[PDB]
Amino acid sequence: PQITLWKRPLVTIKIGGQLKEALLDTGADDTVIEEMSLPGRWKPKMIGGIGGFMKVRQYDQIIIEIAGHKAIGTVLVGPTPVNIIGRNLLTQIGATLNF
Amino acid sequence: PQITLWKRPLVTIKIGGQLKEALLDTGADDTVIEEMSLPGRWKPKMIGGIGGFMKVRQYDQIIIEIAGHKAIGTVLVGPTPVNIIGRNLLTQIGATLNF
Ligand SMILES: CC(C)(C)NC(=O)[C@@H]1C[C@@H]2CCCC[C@@H]2CN1C[C@@H](O)[C@H](Cc1ccccc1)NC(=O)[C@H](CC(N)=O)NC(=O)c1ccc2ccccc2n1
Ligand SMILES: [Cl-]
Ligand SMILES: [Cl-]
Ligand SMILES: [Cl-]
Repeated sequence: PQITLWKRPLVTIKIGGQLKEALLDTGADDTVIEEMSLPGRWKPKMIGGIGGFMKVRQYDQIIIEIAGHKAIGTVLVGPTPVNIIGRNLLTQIGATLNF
Repeated sequence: PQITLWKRPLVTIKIGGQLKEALLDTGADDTVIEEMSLPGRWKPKMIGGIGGFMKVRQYDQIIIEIAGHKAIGTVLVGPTPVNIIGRNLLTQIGATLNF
């Protein structure tokens, strides 16, 4: 699709069998999803943005569908206010910015 | 132009007579620039992101050139470590996300 930006670019994702809403975010390096159960071991990560830092759980090699497009990659889990699809997965779905 | 997302989508902007680097940020509602003076009136605002909230100054009707494309809108000024061009100005330059 071609997504304009008059509204937030929210899409459906599927992760852990579950549908969620998430924001397609070119400003985010990483993908951050609200607290949920994911399989396997996790590693620590500290992320930062506009109001400071957040500790998250880093899970690697997670299967995730984004607006119908399949990705397999790193998902950070933590108390984020919005599920964010960052560039690590935007690149897997072939997304670009155009003007 | 078409901008891929392997790296942060940074572009040159001109604001307040100054050249700066800024991030094209589809996940940001607002445009937020590091501390600088701008003409005219302003009012305080609190904006949210990962980590909580940041206090900023809100300046309206500010012209900005973004990668060569003129736009006008609200610009927030505060202690951001990265200048961000959010949707309020991305729309004005005709930016879309494509996949
Ligand atoms: C997600 C993470 C990997 C931590 N990356 C970032 O957060 C980087 C950090 C960079 C350095 C600091 C300055 C911002 C830039 C860009 N951000 C990405 C950037 O796209 C970021 C992602 C985001 C969206 C929604 C909620 C939280 C976080 N957006 C923002 O910080 C913008 C700022 C604004 N008010 O316009 N936030 C929002 O547009 C926004 C929208 C809805 C919300 C609901 C509840 C609480 C907060 C909400 N914030
Ligand atoms: Cl990844
Ligand atoms: Cl505006
Ligand atoms: Cl349009």
